[PDB]
Amino acid sequence: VESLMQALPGIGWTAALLLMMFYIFAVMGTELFGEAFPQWFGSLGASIYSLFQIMTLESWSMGIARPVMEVYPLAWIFFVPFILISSFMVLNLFIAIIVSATQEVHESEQRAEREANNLIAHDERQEMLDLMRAMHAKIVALEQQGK
Amino acid sequence: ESLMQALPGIGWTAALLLMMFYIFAVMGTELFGEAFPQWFGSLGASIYSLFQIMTLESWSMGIARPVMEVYPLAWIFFVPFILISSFMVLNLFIAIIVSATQEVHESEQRAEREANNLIAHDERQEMLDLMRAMHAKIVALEQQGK
Amino acid sequence: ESLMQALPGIGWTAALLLMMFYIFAVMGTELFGEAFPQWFGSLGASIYSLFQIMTLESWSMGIARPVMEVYPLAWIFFVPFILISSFMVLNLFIAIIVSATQEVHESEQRAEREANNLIAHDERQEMLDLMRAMHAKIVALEQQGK
Amino acid sequence: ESLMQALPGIGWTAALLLMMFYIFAVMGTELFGEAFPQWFGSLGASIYSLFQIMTLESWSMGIARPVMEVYPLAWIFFVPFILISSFMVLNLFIAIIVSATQEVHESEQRAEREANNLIAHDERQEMLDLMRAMHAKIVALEQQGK
Ligand code: NA
Ligand code: NA
Repeated sequence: VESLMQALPGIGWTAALLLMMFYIFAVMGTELFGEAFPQWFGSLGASIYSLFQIMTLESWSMGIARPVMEVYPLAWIFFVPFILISSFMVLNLFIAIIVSATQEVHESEQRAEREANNLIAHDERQEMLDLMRAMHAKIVALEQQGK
Repeated sequence: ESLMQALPGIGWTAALLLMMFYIFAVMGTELFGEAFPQWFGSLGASIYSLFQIMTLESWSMGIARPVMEVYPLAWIFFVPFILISSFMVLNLFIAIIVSATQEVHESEQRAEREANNLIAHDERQEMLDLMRAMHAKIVALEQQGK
Repeated sequence: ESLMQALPGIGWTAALLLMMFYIFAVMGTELFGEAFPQWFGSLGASIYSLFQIMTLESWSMGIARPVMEVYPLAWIFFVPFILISSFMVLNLFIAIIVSATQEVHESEQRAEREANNLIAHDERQEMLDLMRAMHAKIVALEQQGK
Repeated sequence: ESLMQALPGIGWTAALLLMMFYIFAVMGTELFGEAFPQWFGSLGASIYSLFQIMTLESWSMGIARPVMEVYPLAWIFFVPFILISSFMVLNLFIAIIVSATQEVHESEQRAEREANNLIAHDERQEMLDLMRAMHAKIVALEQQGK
């Protein structure tokens, strides 16, 4: 039902641009490293997969990053921004759903507080107006004693 | 001027959708074109076999299955492609659905807020007339008193 | 801060627009460069012939039509390119149109809600003064009575 | 959770920004690398000379000028790159500026609407008390009369 259904196009934009990050960092990983590391970055497919392993922490004790870091000492300029942008995108997938849910609640409490105020007003006026008519009657009955 | 508001988002989905065919074709050419020159041998052939997969013209002469049966792990590419590229086309229709119903909700938002302002304006006007009529009869009550 | 609100969306359209020239140039080079080295032979030449197509400098010397005649099915590329890349440039102007009129609607939204709050505050103040004046005359009625 | 709203848009700008370096590097390698292997000869070298151009470390040892000065028409690439990639970084700061001031406007939106509801509640309550006191003195004015 359309409160999460609204937020889906933004979810896709993040998901789409996330896959774009693997593609360009794989094309770029193949250039920079594949020469010296054919096993990991020698092909475009191998690059996609070693990047995917880096993100899923399956290179945490066998650590694909660290051997390449030791050979090229400046290669964090690629392994750091990749890990940052591709983690920040996956975060924006969960954030977008968190926002979508709490955005809906805020918008429902927005009415139930504005209808309460309209109700209290409609009833406070109705109380006053009845109190009026009753007084207008007793005034007429005061002006009949006078005739 | 309620649908025209939603068009830039439509384009972002449409643009990123074509980006998916491009990268999955470049990637399809690498992974498979060696063993399947007919289907993935060129970048153009890859773009077209991917397009055939999406339009279900590979459902009995299914391009996916033979490649699946040579490389057993190739669903890691045919599955995410079919998912992302279907989810984008879905977001094209969703964006128009939202744009339409978003407008209706925003029109019912006034017609309910003007009704409330009207009922208030009229409930006060009813009270205020009933006041003046009372104030007159009170003055007429203080004139017998003189 | 009303057109400043809309700039990130402007960039997304502008960014994805340049992405369209890139992928259609990489595709244009594949499909055609073999038979048309002058126009699509390099990635740069492809970018530029696509740019000429959009700016109507191939109206009478018409880069599209010779390639259309050689490959009869090549509209499947020249049509979607011209569509998406025109629709993106349209979304650049639409986004500014929306940004401007969105601001006006949001300013008229207050000046109508303050008018209503004003009329209420003054209609109550009129009633309430009319009350006190009556309450006084009634007390003066009840002093005749003592 | 007010800056937390705005992060997905921040990423879209950041993501599309890196997309600009990628395509302009692939394109820079084509156009120039033949004549400038040191700067644009590889995809990595292109990405880095573009990054140097943006960070103004090419401002007395300016990579752009020599290439401008071999290919006279090469501003058609160095200008749009510098524009789009500066406009994206601007949209990173704009998005945070909007996110902050958007929150303040939405908090002042209540504190002004609760003040109005309060003043109404209290202006009615003042009127209503002044009513009851006046209904009482009228009853006492009709007991005089019995
Ligand atoms: Na590419
Ligand atoms: Na390339």
